[PDB]
Amino acid sequence: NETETQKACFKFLDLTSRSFSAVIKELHPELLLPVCVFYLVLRGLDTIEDDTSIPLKTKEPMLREFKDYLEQDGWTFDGNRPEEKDRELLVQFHNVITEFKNMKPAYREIVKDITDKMGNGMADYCRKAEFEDASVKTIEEYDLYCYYVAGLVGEGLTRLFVEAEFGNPALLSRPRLHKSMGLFLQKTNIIRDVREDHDDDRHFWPKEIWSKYVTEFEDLFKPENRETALNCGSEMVLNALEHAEECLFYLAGLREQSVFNFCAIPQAMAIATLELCFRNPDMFDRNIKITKGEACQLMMESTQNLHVLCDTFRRYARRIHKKNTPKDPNFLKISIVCGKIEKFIDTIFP
Repeated sequence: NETETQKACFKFLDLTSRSFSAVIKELHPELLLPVCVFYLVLRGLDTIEDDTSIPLKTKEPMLREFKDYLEQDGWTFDGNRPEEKDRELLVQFHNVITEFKNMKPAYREIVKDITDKMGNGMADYCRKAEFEDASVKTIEEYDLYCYYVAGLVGEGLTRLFVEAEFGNPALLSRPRLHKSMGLFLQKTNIIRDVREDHDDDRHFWPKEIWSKYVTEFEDLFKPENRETALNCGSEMVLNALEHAEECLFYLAGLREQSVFNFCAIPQAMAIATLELCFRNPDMFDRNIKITKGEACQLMMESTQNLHVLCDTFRRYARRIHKKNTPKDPNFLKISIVCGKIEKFIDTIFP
């Protein structure tokens, strides 16, 4: 029998996550509510962090202390600007508190730890931004931002999977795997969203990459520089593709079907989106997405076994490989990373 607290949590998942609501709801019942809680806690954290109407003096303690708020029955927060999209999740956060405290203790420790590590990373960032530039300047900084977001989400999910025995324990002693899983998704989003992020004064592309192609970041969007813009996105795609093999190692450690589906679907969507963005000038003019018929095929190819998913990965590695052109200054490196992926899949599954 579903409680009203449970119904509220599932409702807010649907209102706050177009994509993940569907996969999360298919999860095995051992992790359905825990991952749902995990999602809403991080979503609540993000609703606070994104709201520029909350002054730093109020916001920074909320982010650092949020892990402790999960223990406070009936916790609520009405300080978001009235137009913040997800504000009502925090207004009604007491449903999340209830379901958090209903979780097995092992799950509560995982969620609270990640809330703690992420809240504090977010706080350190919001602080820097208020006083310094906080512009991503190096590839190292790029990877760190992604770790404090997607990497910690992957850490938490992995710890939940292993605790419930839905994933091989070795997934915890090789943390680059869940990091690559997370960074593959976030970097693909960062690549594809570059224009709309730029039109909201958000910039995540590291200068160590784009300054080799343009003088100022905004130059990427002028039609005069479309060719050098494509070369820039090409190196960004190259950088994301370097995670792809490790994403496959990770998927090979998953031992329960609904967990496999939950992890495989976004990864397949990511490589397909990277192949669409590669050498595609539209990426700089608008927000592009793979076609409906492609997305449908991918859902079927991601909800079976590792062999089928790897074949899908090999298919998109080959397409990128074929688009790759010698005029691109990243030509050799793109084809080498695609070859590594294809040859690795051929070795696992001739």
